[PDB]
Amino acid sequence: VLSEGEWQLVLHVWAKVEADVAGHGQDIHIRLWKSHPETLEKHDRFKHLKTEAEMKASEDLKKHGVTVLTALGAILKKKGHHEAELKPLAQSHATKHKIPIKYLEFISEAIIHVLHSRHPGDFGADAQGAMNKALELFRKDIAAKYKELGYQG
Ligand code: HEM
Repeated sequence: VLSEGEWQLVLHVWAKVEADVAGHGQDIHIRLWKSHPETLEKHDRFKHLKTEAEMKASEDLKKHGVTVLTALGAILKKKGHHEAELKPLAQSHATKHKIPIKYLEFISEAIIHVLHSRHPGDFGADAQGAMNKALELFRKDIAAKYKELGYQG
């Protein structure tokens, strides 16, 4: 569990994300796919995007990033009290999309990279550690739900 101070650092940087959710979501996807191209294979639509400029020009991808960050933001704002929000996400990611926990590690890395790239003055070592803990809690709780659903992930 995170301390109150750690949650405040998480939500402080999250407020910066909320100034441009769409742009952050695009950058996170592009960073994830560049670092781990196998993840781009899970999007039947997005996997045919060939260049960074094509990725930025995709309204579908931009909309998807807002959907992703809206879901993650709603979870983070619960400060760990997120079972109701997390359960449907685990259901779809385990049973329909088949997303292994390691891919959630990859997107967590991309999130931290983009947040530090855009907001270094609000995302130093302490805030990075807090965000790392919050995303680790998210992944640990998702992994438990995966197992409950019969998916080892
Ligand atoms: C922070 C982690 C993530 C969050 C909050 C998140 C959230 C979402 C949401 C809200 C949706 C739409 C509703 C649904 O189907 O559940 C979605 C769909 C989907 N997600 Fe994720 N997701 C995450 C990570 C990933 C990763 C790492 C992958 C693949 C490597 C992935 C693959 C997909 C796919 C294939 C879909 C359905 C196709 C689409 O709607 O674009 N997700 N995700």
